Amino acid sequence: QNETAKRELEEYIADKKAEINPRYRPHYHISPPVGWMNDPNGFSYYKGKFHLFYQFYPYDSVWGPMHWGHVSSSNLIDWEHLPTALIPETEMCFSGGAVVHGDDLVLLYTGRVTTDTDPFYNETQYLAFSNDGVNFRKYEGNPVLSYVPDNSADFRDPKIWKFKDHWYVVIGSSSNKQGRVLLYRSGDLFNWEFLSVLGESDGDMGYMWECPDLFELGGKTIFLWSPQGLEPKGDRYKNTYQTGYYIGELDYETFEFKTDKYFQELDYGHDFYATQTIQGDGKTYLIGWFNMWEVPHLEEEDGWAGTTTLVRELQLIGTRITMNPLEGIQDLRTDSVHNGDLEPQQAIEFGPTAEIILQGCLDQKIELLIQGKEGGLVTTVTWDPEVGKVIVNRSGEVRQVEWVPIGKTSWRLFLDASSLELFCGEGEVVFSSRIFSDGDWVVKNSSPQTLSVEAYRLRRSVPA
Repeated sequence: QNETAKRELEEYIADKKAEINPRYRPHYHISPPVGWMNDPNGFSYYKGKFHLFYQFYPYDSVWGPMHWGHVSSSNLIDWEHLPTALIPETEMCFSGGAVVHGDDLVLLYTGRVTTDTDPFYNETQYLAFSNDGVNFRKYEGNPVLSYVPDNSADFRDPKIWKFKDHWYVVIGSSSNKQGRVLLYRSGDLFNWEFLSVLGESDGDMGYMWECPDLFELGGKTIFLWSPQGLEPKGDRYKNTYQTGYYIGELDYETFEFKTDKYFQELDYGHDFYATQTIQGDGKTYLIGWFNMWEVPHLEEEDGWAGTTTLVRELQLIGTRITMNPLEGIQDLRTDSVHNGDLEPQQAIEFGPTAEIILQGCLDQKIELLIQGKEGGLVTTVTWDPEVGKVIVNRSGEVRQVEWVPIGKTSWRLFLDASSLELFCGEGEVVFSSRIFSDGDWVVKNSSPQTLSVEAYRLRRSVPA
């Protein structure tokens, strides 16, 4: 590591931390200590802890030369900051994955370097190793993988896993303005063999395919990724860019991903993009970036931007990937704020944090009005039985979807200082949206019916 570049960053973070306006800072979602966060990177389990990295620009609350930020956790709820894992050099440290080989946590990340020809950048895959979970050194002969079909300038966001005697990687690319995902494998992490174009836009699925992922869930192969360039279609794909999946089967002999190419959005909210997953103890865990490209970030003027989502557990129920908060998120609960009937026009007061489990009759409208104790911007969460939709209206911008309950008809709602996560039913319908208002959360029953409501305040689990 360049010790001057390192120490200069450590003390820049240390100094700048007191200038961060705390008003929108999350209590129990990972935020950068200062400046800008996007895509989570290198989700991994190493010497008894979960590690997560993230696309990080230290010096401003907007995007810039890409670093990898770094946190760890014992329980996927409480997270502590570590020193910055990767600093840009000739290459910007773009998104990537992590695996444990032996004594080492290995990072596989995209290096973007500048050029003088129309693209003006090229992307190749770089390696870095740590033996202590803290210090990361780049491989002397980076990049290890440069070959991309049709010499596409786009070649990024590797996700690496081990299956038998090979490491496999899926990587995002484009060709002729059509998004695609590439599959490679290696016996040794340094030498990579191109296997196949695992998928490609037939014209309707966008021009670039970011943050790909591939894993087994409910006996099927999931292909999960963040396509760019879908057009809004009725209620769907209204965010700048999308995150969603195909269901199929990866054949490890032909390297074909057999699928009907039926696309589903994972999260129906305003501010969900770019995921990581990890598997252990028979569970599959997912986390995403809790923000969106090319839209206002109300926290930006406060000297920082972006959080992670809660970690979700995944299941495949019929054709739907369900998301639920961790089995032990209940440990965040401090004060019991409400239990039992919440009459029409009755409200509950929290601090900056809330967990609300509510039930109503689905034959009648359900509506919560969420706003700061000192007033300001409103978010409404609505069940409209006339159209059979859950509707999240964030300061006038609507996200909505048809809801057919799998089983449970209750909702579980998490508020943080500037965020909302609504888990409908058994997790088949989830909305993640950044929300901003003036002061501690007040939630009012706008329904024409009494609701049953179990509500808590939640303690902090992440740094300030």
